[PDB]
Amino acid sequence: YEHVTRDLNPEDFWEIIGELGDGAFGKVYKAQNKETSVLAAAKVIDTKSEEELEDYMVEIDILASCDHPNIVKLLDAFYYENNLWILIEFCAGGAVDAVMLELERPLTESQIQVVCKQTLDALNYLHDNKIIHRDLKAGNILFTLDGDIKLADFGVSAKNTRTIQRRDSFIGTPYWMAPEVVMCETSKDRPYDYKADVWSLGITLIEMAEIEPPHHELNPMRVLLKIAKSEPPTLAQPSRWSSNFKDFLKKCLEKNVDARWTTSQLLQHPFVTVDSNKPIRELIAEAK
Amino acid sequence: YEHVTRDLNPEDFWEIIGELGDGAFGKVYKAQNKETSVLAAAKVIDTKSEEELEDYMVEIDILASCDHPNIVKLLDAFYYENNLWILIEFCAGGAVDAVMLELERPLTESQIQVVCKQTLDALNYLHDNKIIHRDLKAGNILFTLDGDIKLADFGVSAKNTRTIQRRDSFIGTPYWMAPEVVMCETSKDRPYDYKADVWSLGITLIEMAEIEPPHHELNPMRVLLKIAKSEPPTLAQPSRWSSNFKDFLKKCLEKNVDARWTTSQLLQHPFVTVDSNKPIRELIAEAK
Repeated sequence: YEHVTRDLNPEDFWEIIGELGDGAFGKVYKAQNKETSVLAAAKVIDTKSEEELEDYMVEIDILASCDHPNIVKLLDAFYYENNLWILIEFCAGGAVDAVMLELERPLTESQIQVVCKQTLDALNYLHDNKIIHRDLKAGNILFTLDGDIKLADFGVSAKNTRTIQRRDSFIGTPYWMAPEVVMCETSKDRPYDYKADVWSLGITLIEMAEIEPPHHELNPMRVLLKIAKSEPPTLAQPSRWSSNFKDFLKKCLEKNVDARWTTSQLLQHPFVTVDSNKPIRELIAEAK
Repeated sequence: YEHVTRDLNPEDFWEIIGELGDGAFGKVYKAQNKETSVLAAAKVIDTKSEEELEDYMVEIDILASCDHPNIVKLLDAFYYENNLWILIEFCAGGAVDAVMLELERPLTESQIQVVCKQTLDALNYLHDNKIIHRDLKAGNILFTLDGDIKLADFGVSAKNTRTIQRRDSFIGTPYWMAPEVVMCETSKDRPYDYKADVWSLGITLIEMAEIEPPHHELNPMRVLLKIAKSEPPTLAQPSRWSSNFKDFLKKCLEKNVDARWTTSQLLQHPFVTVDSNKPIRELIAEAK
């Protein structure tokens, strides 16, 4: 494909220094460029066949095509001896949840603020560019040396740019076109589907506030049913948090998908109006 | 792919007897099976490259996978010397508009009734099976020898079955899932997009009533803007048509996509409750 390297052993470019995580597709490794010494996250995915490469080409296309300071960048990809190697830029600090475990406590509200503004910038770009992350959560928000954050894992992301350019395409006079099609109000242009991510951002905020996400204590089999049954979740010890925090959540954690705010609307909120990552530079310095 | 034949000359199977239409992708031919003598519509599409075959694999997949009496069936497909051959079952009568031109008049209301019930059965199957035709119109509704109708041209159709099975797929406990995702109320499950076809059915009905579709007289450049500006179109000489005809249209030709009826709802309408195609067997007998 456009971004995958047929015929070259990637351990002739990149040396494994250790293991990092263990995402259930395969193993993931601390990698280092043999020439430049740039560090990278190496996903080695086993693939039975070559028809299986199509399964991963959306993560690859998303990463290769994204250009934002708060979204991980694709460095390099290889198909060699029935593995796909994906080499993603290496965020030195660790995953936001991996830190809460190391420190045995949740983020403070100012640390939540920085992640939430930085993570929201990410999402807004994605949504302006017709990508839905679809697996947002603390563990796929990553921390740089500099105390910034980069959003990662696009394994189950959706990218509607090719099906919009497919749908839009027509020839001849279109007397039969619906008025909604005519006014570019198909579901691909409309925000409805993209708003899954906003709800998640909500849960990720509570996750970061309380270490673990709502319903963490239930039988896993009951979690889905609980999300249906129950009103949107809230902070457990509400008195700990500001009224901006609590208001922000109400705009993310809203079941009437229409009522729920877009990212564009959300950037205008008083909770996310911050411009200094000191809070983080501190958290990450204490985890070193 | 699953349904295309690499390496065999299709004129060793199928003989060209004449030309039929001339769809702006290529030429289309009266074909006849050299062995069985079954007639077929042969689409010969020129293709510069092989990456271009992916462009047509949705028409092919739609036809191969559909099994309904009122949707044309795929007989055979071939890639040979930079052409795709698509061989579709041959509806002997002609296209519904091609008949109105031959006879120089529109269909009567009873002839419109049969097409509308038959065509609606088609659509309902499609929508139950997550396909949107997206180019419904008189000219892609075809007539058999027996005075039935089969719906054709899936060139710009959409099939959401693979992206629903892609989206639905998840692993681990999903604490972060939106409630709409959880209740299977993504845009792929919801009827909104599929309802483009219902509006079109509306215009196809007026087309069949008046020979040519609303706004046929305007500069083609103004048609889209007119569809936006204007209330939904109506029958020109309303006194000609029954109140069922007129009511049916109001349920198809409705700009508030929500208000507009599904096919499922529409099958329950008194306009479509017919069970004899005599009206058609007559129309097609007069065009022979």
